[PDB]
Amino acid sequence: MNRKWEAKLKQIEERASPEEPPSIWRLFHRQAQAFNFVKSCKEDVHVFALECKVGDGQRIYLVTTYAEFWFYYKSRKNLLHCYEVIPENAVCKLYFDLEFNKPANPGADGKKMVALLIEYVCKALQELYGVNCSAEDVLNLDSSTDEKFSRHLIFQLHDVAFKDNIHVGNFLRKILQPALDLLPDLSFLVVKNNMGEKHLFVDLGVYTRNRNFRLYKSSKIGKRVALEVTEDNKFFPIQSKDVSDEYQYFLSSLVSNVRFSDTLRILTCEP
DNA sequence: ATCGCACCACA
DNA sequence: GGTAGCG
Ligand SMILES: Nc1ncnc2c1ncn2[C@H]1C[C@H](O)[C@@H](COP(=O)(O)OP(=O)(O)OP(=O)(O)O)O1
Ligand SMILES: [Ca+2]
Repeated sequence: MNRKWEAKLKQIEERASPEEPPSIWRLFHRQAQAFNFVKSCKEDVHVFALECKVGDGQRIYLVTTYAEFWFYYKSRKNLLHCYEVIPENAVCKLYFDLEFNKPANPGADGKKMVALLIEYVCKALQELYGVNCSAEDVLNLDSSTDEKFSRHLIFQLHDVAFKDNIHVGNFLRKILQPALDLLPDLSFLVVKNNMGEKHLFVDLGVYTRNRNFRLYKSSKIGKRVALEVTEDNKFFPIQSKDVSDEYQYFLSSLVSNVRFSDTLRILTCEP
């Protein structure tokens, strides 16, 4: 309700300022106008944010289908620097943004940090929710450079999803509370930043309303490194004669792309 | 013309 | 509260 109030008050602030093939492809200046269009649309359409030429993090918002988006995106000629918008209150996969500064952390073995993180999360999902999974259900995406160990993990739980990304965040700050206290041996998550201050390997700042999350094969606009399937990745989509593996990987990586299932379990976690 | 949320603060 | 620095 509070969220409903501030969101509409921002829109009040903004008010103060020969058949062709079926294709939906609309751009908007305000992310709220994009969602207005989505609700009005009646086709399974989703919101993307495109970083426009700048150093700025300014975005325009694109509205289309996953299938049509991929069609114009997959060559990586255009639509560089693209972001998934994780809609508030939509069911979503459990995901992670993991990063640490490599010079500031000469001892850290990032590969083992993800493997031990995944194991603890899988134990947490079993103990708290009865969900059984393993690293074979984790899509491992890498955007690392020589300065930064950067990885995105997207869990592919069978017939399971979280109520929305706020609840993913509540679930994570609950199970990571021992780690947040070093600020059952979760010390392997603590890392130094540039200024020597210890933080977590797990970035807790991405579980926010309408969080932008950088697409598979997109780079930040300043940069050249794009998210790509990590070498050690152990999640493999079932192969299909009807879709390319790369499209399979794309759809798995979309946090809001919850597999339509008739037996779906929805996980909640309250603060 | 993006968006939506730790560290200080006063009292 | 009260914001600006962050993601
Ligand atoms: N200025 C911004 N405006 C809107 N959304 C943002 C902004 N900065 C970051 N985000 C969103 C998109 C990012 O994918 C997500 C995680 O932040 P961040 O770690 O800085 O980027 P990243 O994980 O995609 O790349 P990196 O490899 O640099 O860590 O938060
Ligand atoms: Ca990151």
